[PDB]
Amino acid sequence: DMILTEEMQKIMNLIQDDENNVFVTGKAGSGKTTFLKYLIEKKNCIVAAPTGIAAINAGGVTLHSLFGIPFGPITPYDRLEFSEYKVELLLKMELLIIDEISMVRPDILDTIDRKLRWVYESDEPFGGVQVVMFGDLFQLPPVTKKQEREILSDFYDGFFFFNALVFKRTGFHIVELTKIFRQTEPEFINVLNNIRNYQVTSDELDLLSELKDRKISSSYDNEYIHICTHKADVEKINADKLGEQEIRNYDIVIKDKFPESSIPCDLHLKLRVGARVMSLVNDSLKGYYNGMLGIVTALEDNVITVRMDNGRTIKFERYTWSNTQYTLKDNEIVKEEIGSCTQFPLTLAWAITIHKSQGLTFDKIIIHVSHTFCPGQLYVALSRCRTLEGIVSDAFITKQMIIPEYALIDFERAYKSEGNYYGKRL
Repeated sequence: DMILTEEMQKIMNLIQDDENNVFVTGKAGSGKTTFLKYLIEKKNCIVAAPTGIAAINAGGVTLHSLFGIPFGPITPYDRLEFSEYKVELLLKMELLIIDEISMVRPDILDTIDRKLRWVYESDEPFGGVQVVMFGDLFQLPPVTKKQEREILSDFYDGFFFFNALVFKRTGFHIVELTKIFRQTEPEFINVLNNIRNYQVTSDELDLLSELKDRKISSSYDNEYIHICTHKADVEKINADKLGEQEIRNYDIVIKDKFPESSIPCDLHLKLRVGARVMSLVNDSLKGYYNGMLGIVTALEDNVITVRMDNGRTIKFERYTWSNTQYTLKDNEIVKEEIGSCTQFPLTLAWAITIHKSQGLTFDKIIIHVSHTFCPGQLYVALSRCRTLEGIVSDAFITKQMIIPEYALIDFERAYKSEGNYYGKRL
């Protein structure tokens, strides 16, 4: 029963009308995780997400398992091929909540609309199911694959969630959660907005021209976290610094149904005294959050002792994640656990990918710059830090790296100034 901000209350008010679809967007620290739970507990809801890990963290299921969607691009001209229990479950679903919506390739939402119209024997978008989407508009979608682009270009204007064709027959309200439950600094807020919008003056450019720090960016013993685009580089950094001397291994325990690809922790956690680690979950009692950094001080049978950068020492214990699915009983939808996995909620953290650090921020970051940066990617990397002064790069910033994702700037400018709604008005 959190006290809601005005924005949170606005979203609850909009959803009270069952005909309103809503997109909730917010940056790291905007309260989305807790408010999503609040909204779920405050209709028959099913929570779903585009990937196994995201479904596990949202307490829900994957879109592909929920709606029996084959993987790969599907066009509107592709004919679609459900159990008795599933049809009945979907018919009872009054509210579909999709977490990490920016990572949902638009054809997936159209397939879902088509599936729900079939199940409901309805011409209404999504069969009339109310849809609420949680995400971050400037969290970039998975890079478009060759087999996706040629197939989908004939039907889609772009490769962002809101390009789904269903939003020409229906639409959604948009509310941005703008309160950050973390110290922020106004100049940095304004610098990041100007870079995000590619509206820069010498103010932003002079700062970008001086980001390179050969010393800090080549150090791995300074409590900076190295932010990289590719998992291959992160794996190599963490493995290098881990080394092979006095390593201890902690194996995951997986019970019953839990696809390996949905596991949000390490299968084989390998550590040593002095290893840099990050906590993976929020624990108010123990005093750590998802993204907090520290240094291993002791490795025992069931306890990993870590001195966090703030100077607190935490005795980490094994954590258990739950894999759930939805069923009925009697005409109500209930969640039931179908598996779990048990592991210390820690992973090596000399480096981390832009992707695995979605929704996190750090006091000090080293951005590994590359000439393959996609549009808007530099903005995302910068947004991983909490202040201007905590950021260094390993190489000079170029003009092409500031190029933004104009489709996203465009989407935001439109809804901010044309009524906080996208798509077809009811």
